[PDB]
Amino acid sequence: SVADTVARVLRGCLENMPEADCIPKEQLSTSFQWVTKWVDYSNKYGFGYQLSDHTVGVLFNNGAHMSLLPDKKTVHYYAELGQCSVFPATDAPEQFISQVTVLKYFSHYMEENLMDGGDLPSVTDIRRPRLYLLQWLKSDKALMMLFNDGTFQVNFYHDHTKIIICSQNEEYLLTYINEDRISTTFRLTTLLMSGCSSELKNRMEYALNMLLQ
Repeated sequence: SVADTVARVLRGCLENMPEADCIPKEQLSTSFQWVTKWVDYSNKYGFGYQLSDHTVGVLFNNGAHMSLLPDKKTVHYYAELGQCSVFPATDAPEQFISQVTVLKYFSHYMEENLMDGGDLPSVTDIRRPRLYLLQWLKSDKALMMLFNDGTFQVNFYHDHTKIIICSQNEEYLLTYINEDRISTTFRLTTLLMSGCSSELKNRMEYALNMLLQ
C-alpha cells in the first residue's frame, strides 16, 4: 500500500507528462532522507545502507531490522513481527549481540570502502517516527529501496545515476542524481507539466517497473 501510493503517483506523471529535450529548469534547494550508501550481503547476513543523517540501517535476512542512530551509540530494532526494542549498542543483550556486531560491521565497511552517492546536503534534523527499509529489490539493472514513509529510491549500476521520490511539504518530489553525483530536485507537479529528457524519463519508467514487481 505504501508502494501502491508511490506507483499511482509515478505512473500518473509518466502517462501524463509531455515530450521534452532538457530536464525542467525549475529546481529546488532542499534536503530530506535518502540512501547515501548501501551494501548487499544478502547471501549471508542481509542488506545494509546509510542514510542522509548518518543513521545506519540493516534489513536482515530473517525479516528483522536494526538501525544505528547518528550518535553511533543508540540502536532501534524491529522484529520480523513488528516489535520495537531500543537499547544502547555497547550494552546489548545476548540475543541481539551477533546482530549488533553485524550492524557495526556494515557501518565500517561503508564508512571506509564506499563513497556518498550524491551531493544532497545532510538532513540536520530527521524528526518523525524514523525510517526503516520495508523492501528492496535488485534487478540486473538496478537496485530499488522503499522505506516505511514512502521514500523511494532506485540506483542504476552502470552509471551511478539515481532517482528518489519523496514527499516533503505534503508534496511529491523527484530527484535525479546524475553521473557526476550532482542532484537536481523537481516538484512532481513540475515534471508533469513540463516533462523531461528521455534519459531521465527512461529511468523513471525503469523505476516504476521495479515497483510493479
